[PDB]
Amino acid sequence: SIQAFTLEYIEVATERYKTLIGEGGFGSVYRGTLNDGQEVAVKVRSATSTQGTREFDNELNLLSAIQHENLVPLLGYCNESDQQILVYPFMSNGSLQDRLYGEPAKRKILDWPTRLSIALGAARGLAYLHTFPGRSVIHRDIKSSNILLDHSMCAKVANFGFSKYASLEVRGTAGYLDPEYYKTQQLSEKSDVFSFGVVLLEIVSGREPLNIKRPRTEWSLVEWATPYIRGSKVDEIVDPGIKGGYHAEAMWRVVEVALQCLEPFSTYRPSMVAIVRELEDALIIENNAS
Repeated sequence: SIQAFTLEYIEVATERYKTLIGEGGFGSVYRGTLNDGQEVAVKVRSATSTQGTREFDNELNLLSAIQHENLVPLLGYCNESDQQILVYPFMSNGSLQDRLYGEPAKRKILDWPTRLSIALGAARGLAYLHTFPGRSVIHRDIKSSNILLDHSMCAKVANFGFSKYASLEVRGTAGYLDPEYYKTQQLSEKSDVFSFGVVLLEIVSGREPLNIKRPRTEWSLVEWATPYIRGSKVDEIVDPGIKGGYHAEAMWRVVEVALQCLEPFSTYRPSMVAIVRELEDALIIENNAS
């Protein structure tokens, strides 16, 4: 069950917050270790994404109830001396972003069967959120750095600081934001589906969504890849490191799904439940490339 921690316990566990992993919605994340030796990621208070005890209480009740094999589980929390802290298990294989085009991608290549299994698991975690009993939970910042990988490379969707049960400002992450958002002023399940479509193109192509260091025609992954997909020239966008390591039909159905996720108008995008079923069939096909 979820554990309450004192601010002192978190101080020892993080060793004076020495080891910083990054910054998120809820705040900065530090690496820690519990008394039982469990490695944890410790997310501490950010001023802009915090209010008080009452607001943190509903967020805490939500995160505790969200349980699924493809979501990072909440292990514990600290609310003491005005510090709001969330404690998650440490995912030792990092993010999908790191494995595609970060530092680990320099040393080793994520093969296509592992990539397809990661897409399916991430889609299953997102579908669980969209069908959460009582009230659908929108992630609202889906992206490849928010898909973490455990020791067996199973995907776990992370980082629900922006999540909420289903004002105009900057939202999402550059490259992933629903193209209708400034016309609707709302993020919905179908906004999450658009962002997941970008993730699928990252998985297929090995490329980040935006890169001004590429030639101008290649600056944007979505805009670059869409004409090849529609022109039955999918091999032109596939990551060179996995060329020849994929079953043709498995790859075609994955990019077909990505293309529907990327539809500019929300009602044409599939549900996450429909995306799971397509990726499941694609994974079967790939496994039968004997």
